[PDB]
Amino acid sequence: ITGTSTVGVGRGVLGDQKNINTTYSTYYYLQDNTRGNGIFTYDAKYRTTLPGSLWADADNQFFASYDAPAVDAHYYAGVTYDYYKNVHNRLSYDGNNAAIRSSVHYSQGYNNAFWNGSQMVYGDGDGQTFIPLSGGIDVVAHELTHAVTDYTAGLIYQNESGAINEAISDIFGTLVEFYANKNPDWEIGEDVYTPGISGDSLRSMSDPAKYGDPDHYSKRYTGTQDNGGVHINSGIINKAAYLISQGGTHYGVSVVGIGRDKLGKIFYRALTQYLTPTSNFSQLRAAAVQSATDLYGSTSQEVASVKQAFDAVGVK
Ligand SMILES: [Ca+2]
Ligand SMILES: [Ca+2]
Ligand SMILES: [Ca+2]
Ligand SMILES: [Ca+2]
Repeated sequence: ITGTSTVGVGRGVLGDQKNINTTYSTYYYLQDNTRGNGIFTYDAKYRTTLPGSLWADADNQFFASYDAPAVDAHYYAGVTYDYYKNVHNRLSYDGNNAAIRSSVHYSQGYNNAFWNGSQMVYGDGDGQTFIPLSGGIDVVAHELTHAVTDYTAGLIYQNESGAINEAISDIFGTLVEFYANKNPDWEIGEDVYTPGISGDSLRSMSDPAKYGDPDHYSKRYTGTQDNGGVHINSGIINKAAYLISQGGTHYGVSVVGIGRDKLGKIFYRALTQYLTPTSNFSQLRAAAVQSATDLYGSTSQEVASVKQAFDAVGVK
């Protein structure tokens, strides 16, 4: 909407106070004009019609329980925008400052969040498996990264290309979590998953097998569930990315770690310059090797570490 840029204040899903960019015109709206062509957050009102209504508030104060998922979806979209712009010189998900739209309160007790090809959508969770999913910065950044993938590599959401798609979202979700630097880790969803169980998460990149996901190509799922295992076989790529960044010895294969920033550069270049809609794991390995070669040189430690990591997870 047309109005003047304002700064509201509120509380997120985890009870933390933060400032949020709003727009004033009769009401204060969750419309941040400071980033690109805007970040807009909508109320789906427990229904599944999207996007719902642009979030309107009478006083620019967002401390009600009902406001919390909207506060975090809006704020963490801004953090994700900043990561892509500041770290990768990418202006929004399309590279041309497309408006970023998110809807919260989607459906009733909905235990998921997703990018739908046009916008981000967050369930509130059922209070047992999840609390409102926008409370996790890694979740928000994971889902917005699907939009980046849509506009670049276009990895088909099935089988190995789909597992790469998922892993790319887990990788950048985690790198955004480190960028914001609040309790960062290599786990996925830990801030909003199972409020009654401490210390767990939905997936682990450092040890995917902790939650039953494969950490080696020889353990890949080949069935048809989960679009051919896109959230299962992502563990193989998540483990390779973790090893590239942090190093370690995995199934007897040693990997020299090169750090998160270089991991992000290598995988962002692979995603935007080399991967295609049908890329498989072997082609991802070649894309990452070429990306590291472009950035650091063929004789670099970075190239050698990429090769070691894919070796360690059984991807040739
Ligand atoms: Ca208010
Ligand atoms: Ca964390
Ligand atoms: Ca995390
Ligand atoms: Ca938990």
